[PDB]
Amino acid sequence: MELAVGIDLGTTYSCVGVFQQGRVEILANDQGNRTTPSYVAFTDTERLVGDAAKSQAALNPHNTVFDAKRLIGRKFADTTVQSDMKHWPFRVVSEGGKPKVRVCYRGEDKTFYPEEISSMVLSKMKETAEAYLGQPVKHAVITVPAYFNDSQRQATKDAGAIAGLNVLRIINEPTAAAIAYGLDRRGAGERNVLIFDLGGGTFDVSVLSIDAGVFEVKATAGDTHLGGEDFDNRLVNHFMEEFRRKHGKDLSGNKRALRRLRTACERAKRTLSSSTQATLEIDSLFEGVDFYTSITRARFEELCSDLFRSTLEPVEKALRDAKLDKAQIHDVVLVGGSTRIPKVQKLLQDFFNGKELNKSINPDEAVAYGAAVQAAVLMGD
Ligand SMILES: Nc1ncnc2c1ncn2[C@@H]1O[C@H](COP(=O)(O)OP(=O)(O)O)[C@@H](O)[C@H]1O
Ligand SMILES: [Mg+2]
Repeated sequence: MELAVGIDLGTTYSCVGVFQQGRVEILANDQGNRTTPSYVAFTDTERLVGDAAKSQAALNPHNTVFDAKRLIGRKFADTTVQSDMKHWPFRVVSEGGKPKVRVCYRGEDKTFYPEEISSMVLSKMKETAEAYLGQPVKHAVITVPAYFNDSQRQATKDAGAIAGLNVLRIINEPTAAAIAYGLDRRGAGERNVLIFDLGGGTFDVSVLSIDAGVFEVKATAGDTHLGGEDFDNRLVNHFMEEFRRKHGKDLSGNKRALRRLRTACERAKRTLSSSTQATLEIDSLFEGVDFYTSITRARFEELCSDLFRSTLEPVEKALRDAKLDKAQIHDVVLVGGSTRIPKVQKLLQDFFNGKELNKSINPDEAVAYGAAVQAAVLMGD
């Protein structure tokens, strides 16, 4: 009766599914969400993980950790680590050439390796599954980006082990998304698959060839610093200029106000994926002044148009590297929460001369969904 789970340990949002009784169930968390921010907050009395960690970042910025995936399996001296450090409000230090994050927890100075932070997220996902299933969960498939190296892969497996999971297999995110749609189980014949994965922090284009169930990654392109959080930042800039005009103050040096604004921006952005208009409502944003306004989809689309358009160059480069024409791609699959933006879908579809996109599985859940299938395969006979 033991079920294994599939876990997407994502840069910004993680997700857990289980293959049970015909179907794959993606599990809702402590606040009812099907994805969970990869955030851990250390307070005076609690260690919070996920949504409650993210929501109290405004008030406790130095002890609220995120982006651990960006440190995992790297050295402190790496140029990408030193660059990313300038943008984080939590301290990163060096221990034996390895990054650790430094925080205050229960009034005490503590340091943790990136795999320890990631194990806390994986422990939450494990317990989330246990609450739903009403039984122990001891086995998992965990996904990683196609470009992860061996030491990044081992360090992710260790995060799993530290969380009490026996890791059945570390599989690539784009391969998991293809498995989610059964693309490796369409009989004989090679197929070429393009995975367009636009997440919260990273953009990944992968060209896969599938034959007799064997996956080969033909090409990858993208940008590790393009994702939903950049669309949030465009909205943040728009609304701080609107706050200036409406209320006569610049809030660009008040970190707390900018963080509260960022939260309200991300919500508004999500609403614009299914409505043409969204309100933005924040009590006491700055010096006790409330900020209540709205924005159209069309205006959000203008604000990010260069960013959206830029996602097509990597698609083209990847196809070039794979030595394929776009008409030779059998399947295009939407992955990542940012591919729920209607304009992003229109841009990709027009690029593929009107080809229908695989998007029936919620793009932010597709990786966990394929991992769940794969975990079931590996538990089987
Ligand atoms: N309905 C939506 N419309 C637009 N963006 C969304 C929507 N839902 C989630 N997102 C965004 O998707 C990103 C999270 O992507 P996801 O794939 O879940 O995580 P990750 O990229 O860490 O794997 C965030 O920027 C989030 O705001
Ligand atoms: Mg992802």
